[PDB]
Amino acid sequence: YQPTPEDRFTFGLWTVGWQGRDPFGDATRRALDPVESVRRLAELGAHGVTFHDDDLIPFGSSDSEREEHVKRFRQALDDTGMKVPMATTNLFTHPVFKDGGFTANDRDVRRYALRKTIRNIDLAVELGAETYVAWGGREGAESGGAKDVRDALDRMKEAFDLLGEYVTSQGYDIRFAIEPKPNEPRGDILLPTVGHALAFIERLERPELYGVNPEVGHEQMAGLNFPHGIAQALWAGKLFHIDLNGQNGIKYDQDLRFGAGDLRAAFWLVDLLESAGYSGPRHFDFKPPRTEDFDGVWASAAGCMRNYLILKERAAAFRADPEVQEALRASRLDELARPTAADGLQALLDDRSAFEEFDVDAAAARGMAFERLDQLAMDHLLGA
Amino acid sequence: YQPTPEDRFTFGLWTVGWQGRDPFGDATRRALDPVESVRRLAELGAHGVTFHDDDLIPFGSSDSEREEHVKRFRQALDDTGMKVPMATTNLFTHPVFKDGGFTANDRDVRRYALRKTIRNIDLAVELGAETYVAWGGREGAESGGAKDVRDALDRMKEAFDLLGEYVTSQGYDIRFAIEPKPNEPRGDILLPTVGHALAFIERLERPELYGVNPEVGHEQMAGLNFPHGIAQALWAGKLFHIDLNGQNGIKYDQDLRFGAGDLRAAFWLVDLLESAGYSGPRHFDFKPPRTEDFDGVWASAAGCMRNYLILKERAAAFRADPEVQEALRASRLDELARPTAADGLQALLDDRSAFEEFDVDAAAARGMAFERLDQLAMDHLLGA
Amino acid sequence: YQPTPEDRFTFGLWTVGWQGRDPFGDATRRALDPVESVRRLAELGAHGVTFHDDDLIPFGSSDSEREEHVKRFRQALDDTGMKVPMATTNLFTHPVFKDGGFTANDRDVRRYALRKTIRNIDLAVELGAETYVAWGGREGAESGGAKDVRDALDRMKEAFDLLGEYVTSQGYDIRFAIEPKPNEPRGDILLPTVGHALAFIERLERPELYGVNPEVGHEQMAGLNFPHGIAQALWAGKLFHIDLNGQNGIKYDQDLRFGAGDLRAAFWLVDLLESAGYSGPRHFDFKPPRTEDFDGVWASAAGCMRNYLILKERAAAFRADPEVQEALRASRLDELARPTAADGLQALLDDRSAFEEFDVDAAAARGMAFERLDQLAMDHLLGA
Amino acid sequence: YQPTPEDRFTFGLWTVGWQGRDPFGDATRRALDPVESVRRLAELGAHGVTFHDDDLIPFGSSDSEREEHVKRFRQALDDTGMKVPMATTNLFTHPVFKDGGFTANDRDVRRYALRKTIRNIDLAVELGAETYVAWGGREGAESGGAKDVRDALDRMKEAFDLLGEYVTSQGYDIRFAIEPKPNEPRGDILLPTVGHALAFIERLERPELYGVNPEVGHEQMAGLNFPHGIAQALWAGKLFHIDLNGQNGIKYDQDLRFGAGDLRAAFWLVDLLESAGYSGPRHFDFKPPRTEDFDGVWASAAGCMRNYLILKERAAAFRADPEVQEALRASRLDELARPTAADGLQALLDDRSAFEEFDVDAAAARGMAFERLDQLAMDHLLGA
Ligand SMILES: [Mg+2]
Ligand SMILES: [Mg+2]
Ligand SMILES: [Mg+2]
Ligand SMILES: [Mg+2]
Ligand SMILES: [Mg+2]
Ligand SMILES: [Mg+2]
Ligand SMILES: [Mg+2]
Ligand SMILES: [Mg+2]
Repeated sequence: YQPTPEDRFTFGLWTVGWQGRDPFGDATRRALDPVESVRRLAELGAHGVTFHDDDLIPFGSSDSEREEHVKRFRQALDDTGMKVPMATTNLFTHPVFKDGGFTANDRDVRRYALRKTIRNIDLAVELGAETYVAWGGREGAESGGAKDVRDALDRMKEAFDLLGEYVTSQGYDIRFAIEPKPNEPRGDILLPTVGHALAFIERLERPELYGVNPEVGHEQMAGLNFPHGIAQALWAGKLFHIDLNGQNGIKYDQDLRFGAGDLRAAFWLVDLLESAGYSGPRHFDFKPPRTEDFDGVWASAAGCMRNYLILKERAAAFRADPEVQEALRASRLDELARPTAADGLQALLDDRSAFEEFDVDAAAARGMAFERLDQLAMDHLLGA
Repeated sequence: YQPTPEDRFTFGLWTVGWQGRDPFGDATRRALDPVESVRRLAELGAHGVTFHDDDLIPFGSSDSEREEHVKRFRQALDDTGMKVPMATTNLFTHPVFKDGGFTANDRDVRRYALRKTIRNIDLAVELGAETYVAWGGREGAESGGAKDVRDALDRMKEAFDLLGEYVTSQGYDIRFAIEPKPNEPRGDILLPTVGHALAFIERLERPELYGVNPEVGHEQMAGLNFPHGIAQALWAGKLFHIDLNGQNGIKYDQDLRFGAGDLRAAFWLVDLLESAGYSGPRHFDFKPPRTEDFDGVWASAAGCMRNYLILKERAAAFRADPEVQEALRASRLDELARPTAADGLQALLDDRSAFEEFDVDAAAARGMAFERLDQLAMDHLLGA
Repeated sequence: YQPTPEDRFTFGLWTVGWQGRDPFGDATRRALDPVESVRRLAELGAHGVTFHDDDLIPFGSSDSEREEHVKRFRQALDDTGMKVPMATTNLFTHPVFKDGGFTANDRDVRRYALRKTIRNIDLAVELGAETYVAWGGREGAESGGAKDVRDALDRMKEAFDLLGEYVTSQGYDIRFAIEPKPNEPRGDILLPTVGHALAFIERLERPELYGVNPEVGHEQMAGLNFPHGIAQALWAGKLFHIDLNGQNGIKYDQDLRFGAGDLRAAFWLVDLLESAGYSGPRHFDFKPPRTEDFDGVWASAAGCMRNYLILKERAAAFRADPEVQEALRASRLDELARPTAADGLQALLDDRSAFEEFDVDAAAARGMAFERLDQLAMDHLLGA
Repeated sequence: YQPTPEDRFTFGLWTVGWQGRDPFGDATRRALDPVESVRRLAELGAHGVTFHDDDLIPFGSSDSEREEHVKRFRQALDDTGMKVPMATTNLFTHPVFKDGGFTANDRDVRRYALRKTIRNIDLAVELGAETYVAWGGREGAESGGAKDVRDALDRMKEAFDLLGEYVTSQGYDIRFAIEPKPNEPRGDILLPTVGHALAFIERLERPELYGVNPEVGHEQMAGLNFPHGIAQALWAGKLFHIDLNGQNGIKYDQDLRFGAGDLRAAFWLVDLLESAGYSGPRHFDFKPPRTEDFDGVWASAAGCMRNYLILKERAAAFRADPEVQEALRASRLDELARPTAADGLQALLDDRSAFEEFDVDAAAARGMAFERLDQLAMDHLLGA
């Protein structure tokens, strides 16, 4: 189960680089030099890395220091063959963003947030990134009167529209992906789920430039079915990028390694991505637990990729099995794929087999055979 | 705090009529005659009633029996002055719908589901309803392989598109509202939140005909902020109808009377509906607990309206208070309403006050004053 | 992976017999004759069956009808070799129990609840049951003023104390197990978790007669770690019985087949039960989904046992693996088993290696190696 | 609604002193000198302060520095009249505690954890504290194999037993209170709820020395009813201390000011504490949101006390109202307080009115009148 760069596994600098500071504890690990992270991830079989601006260039750095940091980074990429498919902006760590970036109540903060983003879009394009992610982690509220959400949505739309105008005017080939999260660090975060983000995109001036970057653990923080949500994003043509990790239910954002947390959900996610032919990066946004030393960090990162690859093999075996194909027909998955009324409205209304002469009791008595199908799925997942 | 029909409070027949059967217990109350419910609700100050087809006309009724039931209903409406602003279809109780109506795997069930709906749209228009609600309570799955969600979304779109074609072809003045719910009675339900429903509407052929009918308790079953979600629906121009009730957190759908459950959320909801000038019905989808006799049913229904009216008075007092208006300015709610960059992109990029000379430490040191504002809100809610 | 009666798998009559009525839908399956259920479960490899009084003897049955029903049941047990290890009382379905049985506000209902229980304890002993379960599903409240919980706990204690006096006075060899649940069908249920039930037992007059009967899905309805809770019950010597099923997170009680829901939790549960040598029944309290016909019911029941047996094999392989044993030592599980201060308090206080000369930075730098251990656990679960 | 020191409101140094570092952001406020916090809280009407060792004496401080810090603290207490009713140990911030203190897998860490605690018990007694709190925030796991929970419970018991031996041997008048939390910062924390902590205490060698210190938001992080849990702790005689704050549902630990979050739960909590005559401190463990400057910190702290006092007045008015007293009788709260069978077991068995001649249908038809009672409670809460 060995990864190759052709599997398109990517990692954020801030994942393996997380020093282990949590709300109640100090860091347990020294900081990693981004150049060291690039080399070590390349040795494990990764395809590329991602970054927030502030991960790569320390906040407040001089232009000269900024040049030096980018140059050393670019050399490690050249030395390893690693790519940078995605970048993003840190609009959440600095105290100035304590009430948000794009939807801060203070107008001068919103303007600064936009300028900070634009500078990193330029860098992202220079380094080859094809997706620019936005996680509005500070966009929200702890109390009801602090944020008029209609006004905040106007400001969020205004910011994204200005970014679309900028990339169009520069001629950049880059698309945006909004990353939803329901809460943490704000009591409630705006655009809390994949559905809310998808809905918001349709009100932007250039909707074609915007998709979603869903994260396993975030949708599970609302108790939602992550494969279902990904299916709706694919149906809408908006799955531009994805963040893979694990989460044990409705609690703080754990960012466990992929495969941890809800294992069956991970199986059904991989089944869907592979069946739909998703071609983008398989990005891991995870934190190696602070219990670990650096050997544990790399073991956790390796496990992310390993578990994707085991699940890929088991999902493929499931769909290839003639006994499963026959169970899918027994459960009428084939009929769900057929139109309800390709004959048209008037035909349906005149069809007495659809109402006047329909035997509801005979249809009702038919079992769906779903438990047999699901146990075949379980057997395949477990290799039994 | 006495309701009048001008407050536009409405109730479903199935609310005060709930007999108290739950997953673990038999009914505790006899069935109510819909004509009795109309008379009693009119005496309490309600404006109108809503219904599922099967609430009004028993399933399997003959055409003649159907005529008789509608006539007796219409007479109670004439006798009381009660209106019927909304109607809906029962696509969840009968065993035939056990895998869904619009997205059942069996094609003949989907066709029957559509014909059953169309028949009740005709009745709805005859009785004056201006909104037709769809709650796809059986649309979903307990297991991953049972439902290909992309195919199910194609079938859901196909059904709603056919309904839009029908109402257009008949010339009816009626709009559709989708009611989201995350789970129960299915393990996961399709279009689980307001955001997912809003996103789905934008892919229909005639999006103008479709909005949402959110329910307090349903969004709270995903741990989401209901006023925030309603703000996004209003921003999108899609809040066609609303279902008011109470819910204590993430658990089974309790359908408590409005004001019960999360009281502060109820305050912020009423503040928003009144400030935005929402003009539709204030519909209660609640269940009087099965501990109650019929006196308790009417006391619970009365409490729904009473609590809306107390919260309305307190929210109005909050917004009218000069001390609150001054706190809103101190927290820069006025600046959140102003454009970030009405001067345009090029101006922003050339503005050195927005980045090069912005003092982040001075902006960061400014308190938001949100706790003082929220305690003023609390004081107003509690009458202190 | 074929079950034998020596695996001690048991099923409640009400599980495979569930007709599929849920809050929003009618039954989808005909009722099963308990004699048919006993025969079919015996053919699948089950060891025994359990029952509520009202599952076996219809409520209101005459004494003569009661005799006939017990006789036919006993004959199926004799014909199949099936045992009845556990029984329980239905104190939740009938409307009289709408505010509880043992803690109903009405004193005459509490007295009836006790008499109904006592009658079935006699029957339970006659049929050989060694554990009597109590699930107080109606003991609780939807509102704060309806139930003084201190008074309700006095009444709960009074009821259980009287039952202990009864079984002692009759000389019966039977022990009680309390089954906790946090909510549903009441808004909040008394003794909501394993911890609360354990705490309550220590205040009874004869604590030795009482243990717990935890259920996978119930503890997961509070977001709690079920293996952890079972570990505390075993530590207390109180795990008298267990209910196995599956649950997808914090929502209504799904009662999925065992292995469904949180698969990793199921693995860690089986690892614990087998390592601790739990010797009681492996009882499944599950509902075959209402989508299923009777073939699906038996397929779901079979899957319960199958999944226990696959997980048993994988957990045994995990603990037998020398590479895992070495990882357990690397993570110092061996040191967690050793006393902290068997040398005593005075020794510890005089030990300068424990404080004055302890190198906190050297201890802090040691990795715990937990991610490597967990990936070995994952590899074993998946057969990789 | 002005607080006095006789209302026994207390605050932890770490509450108003929280600098605003969260998982995703830097501090927004400078550190507060504990002497300044004591003076400012005394001016607001507080009765006292609490502390972790590391809040008062910086970790690694020399003995001489330790003396100086305690002396300056003691002078502010003398100058203000503030008391120190409770103290606790920080066994969670330093990296050495990354796998726990009392239940760390490393034996030398467990020994250090005990020595660190003992040193602060001595200081606590010197400063007058009557309760010593333990929050085992690092006691737990992110993965199943990392912690054998039976062994960890043996180590937890061993630690608490040694602390009881120490305080007995020194002759100290101090009692212990365990503070439960279900998760955060560990994926699952041992003794996750009030019930689990109560159960664990009964296995200690000197149970009389140990109670609980429940926290509003922690029990609500498991979706549990906090007043119910407090009622069970009072019933057990174990409510030694309480932590008051607010929490919006099942998510990260928000530590909002008291009254925020679930307002009705706060009303029912205050009703219970006052009715039961709880005489200990009303301690606030809350965090002023990081959006706030120092004026906002003190406004948030003031709001904690204000909201307790408003709720106290409304709960007293509720219980004093003759119309409520009559509703309580109508709902048979008086009968819930009466014994079920003070006549004894034999009497109950011979009483044909309890079973043979009991009219279940007549009892079942009686309404409980709970909705009328609850609306009277709502009316009183809102001042209507
Ligand atoms: Mg995350
Ligand atoms: Mg992410
Ligand atoms: Mg509902
Ligand atoms: Mg509704
Ligand atoms: Mg259950
Ligand atoms: Mg059970
Ligand atoms: Mg807390
Ligand atoms: Mg606390």
